[PDB]
Amino acid sequence: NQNWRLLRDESAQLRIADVLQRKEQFRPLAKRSFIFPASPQAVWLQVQLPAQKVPSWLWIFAPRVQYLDYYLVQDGQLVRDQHTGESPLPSRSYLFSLPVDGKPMTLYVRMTSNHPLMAWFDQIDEAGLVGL
Amino acid sequence: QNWRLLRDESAQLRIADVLQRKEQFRPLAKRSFIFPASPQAVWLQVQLPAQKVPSWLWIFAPRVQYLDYYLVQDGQLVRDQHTGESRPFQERPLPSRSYLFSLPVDGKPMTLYVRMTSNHPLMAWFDQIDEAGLVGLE
Amino acid sequence: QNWRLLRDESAQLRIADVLQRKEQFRPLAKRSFIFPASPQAVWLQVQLPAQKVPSWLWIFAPRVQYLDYYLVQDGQLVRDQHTGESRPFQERPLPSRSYLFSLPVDGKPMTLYVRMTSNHPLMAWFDQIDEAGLVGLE
Amino acid sequence: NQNWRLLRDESAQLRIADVLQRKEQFRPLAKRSFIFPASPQAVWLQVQLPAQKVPSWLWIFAPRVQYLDYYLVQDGQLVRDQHTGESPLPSRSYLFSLPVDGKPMTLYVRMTSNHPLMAWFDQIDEAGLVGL
Repeated sequence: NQNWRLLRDESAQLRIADVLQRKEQFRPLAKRSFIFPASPQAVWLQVQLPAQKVPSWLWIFAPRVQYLDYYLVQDGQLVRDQHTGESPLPSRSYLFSLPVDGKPMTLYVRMTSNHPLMAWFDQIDEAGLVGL
Repeated sequence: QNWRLLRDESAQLRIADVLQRKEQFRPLAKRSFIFPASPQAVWLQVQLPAQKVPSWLWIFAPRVQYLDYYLVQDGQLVRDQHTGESRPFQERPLPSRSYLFSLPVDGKPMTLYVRMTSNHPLMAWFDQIDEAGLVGLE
Repeated sequence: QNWRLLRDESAQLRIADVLQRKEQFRPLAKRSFIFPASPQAVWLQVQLPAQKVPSWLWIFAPRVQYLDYYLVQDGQLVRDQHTGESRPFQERPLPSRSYLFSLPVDGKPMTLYVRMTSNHPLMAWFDQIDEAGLVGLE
Repeated sequence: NQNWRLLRDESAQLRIADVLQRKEQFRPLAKRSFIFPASPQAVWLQVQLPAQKVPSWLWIFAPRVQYLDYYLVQDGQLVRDQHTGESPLPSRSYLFSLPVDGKPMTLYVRMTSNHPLMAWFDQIDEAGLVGL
């Protein structure tokens, strides 16, 4: 029972455009984290969310991720894109604020790394974990 | 000027109107105002030259129910936000009630301690961040 | 490590104690935690090297009633704050619910508009500020 | 009926130590602003406040002030001191956060300028003007 699905792209060639054509390949998550042996795969997280009532963030904790790409889709078009990751930066968290605009949204996160790829992620709002 | 003000007692003017009334705005003596409870709408107009460095318009508007912001360039609406106390607060790169603690630049190591307690479930997210992560990226 | 944790189920340990129990703290896998509602006290311990640039410990602790922070150096208490939701929020250089609007650095002039409305008395303070005024000075 | 008093030091030689010995020379304010012809006087504002219950700031708006000196006294000793003023800075406001520590405090502000010295000042908290 979760809005959190995952796609492993062992080839690392999928771009956001490609991944939008591939939604039935995202598989469900039993839990909001993952861990994989160090490799050149791209891992894609897809988060399907309803329209938001209150300020929220996507929180991801992903140590040693070298490239983290974040995309926000509505509705079938790309509204925000940010490109970050460890690439003199002492943080390993990422927050992305989520718009309150009466619309559903999809988030996509691409992660790549030369180390074991792991991450934990949650939706949080000002009272904490969305869902209480 | 160049921080200016216009009172709309009708509460019914919109951005389109207020760009055709550019000159009805009266210069402020100081960068604040207070008016007794009324259904009026107050409009603020700020004219700025080109900018060399990051900067923000900061507005502290306690009890303002509807706040609407618009950035204009060449007579064009470039950005707009809508917030106020009767609406969701603006997006922020971090939750506005997060706690922040300045770490000293002083050539010495440091250890930090934080005790937390609650009668609701105990939950915290935390990290060390720099200027950029505090501000967001533009 | 080096972001570490210790659970005090008694809720009764104090800073003096927790410096004599340095090694009971267990390394975190990730920089957050959640525990079901209990009267325990959770202590966080963060070991940092000397610092070259401004930086902050950021803690987002929604529903935490009592939060206590201490900065230690050479085994000495250098700073301490006490806040949490059941206490006054920490001092901030600006009110934490102020609204901030990024002004673009783009070689062009700009005008800004803000509509405000309330059913309580109408009051706003505002200005254009830079990185330093946003952060305070150390 | 106000906690806001003023001292003109036409000589500009008073230091914070001197001004603490001179409290009966601060005269009351009819309103929370002032304006003087451009001159080399120092103007000192003294704000007497009770222990605070909630987060508050001292707000001062003082365009073209060249030196603004802020001091917070408790109880007879100087706890905070900041030295600012227009001296590439596009603001003309100053906020100073006020500690909530169950103690009264006195604020002192010294202002100097080569232009007409004016200022408006208020105590504000998260609901607005302290006093509503």
